[PDB]
Amino acid sequence: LAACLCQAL
Repeated sequence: LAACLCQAL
């Protein structure tokens, strides 16, 4: 989840 948020942004 953390990486999803980071990459999405």
